[PDB]
Amino acid sequence: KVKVLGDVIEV
Amino acid sequence: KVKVLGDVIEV
Amino acid sequence: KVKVLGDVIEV
Amino acid sequence: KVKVLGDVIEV
Amino acid sequence: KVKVLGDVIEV
Amino acid sequence: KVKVLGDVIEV
Repeated sequence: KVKVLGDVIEV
Repeated sequence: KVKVLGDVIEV
Repeated sequence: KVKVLGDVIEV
Repeated sequence: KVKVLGDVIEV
Repeated sequence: KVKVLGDVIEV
Repeated sequence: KVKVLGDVIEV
């Protein structure tokens, strides 16, 4: 299954 | 730790 | 259209 | 409620 | 490369 | 600014 994994970042 | 988990959807 | 929908989680 | 909304991009 | 870019929103 | 950066993965 395709999923999204990521991070909360400051830009 | 804070992370992001989600899905790819069609809208 | 393809979009991403997800959640902020604690791991 | 906090949620994540985003896009699939090419980089 | 495919990546995800998005926002933290209130719903 | 807070943003989300992530990856499309297979699980």
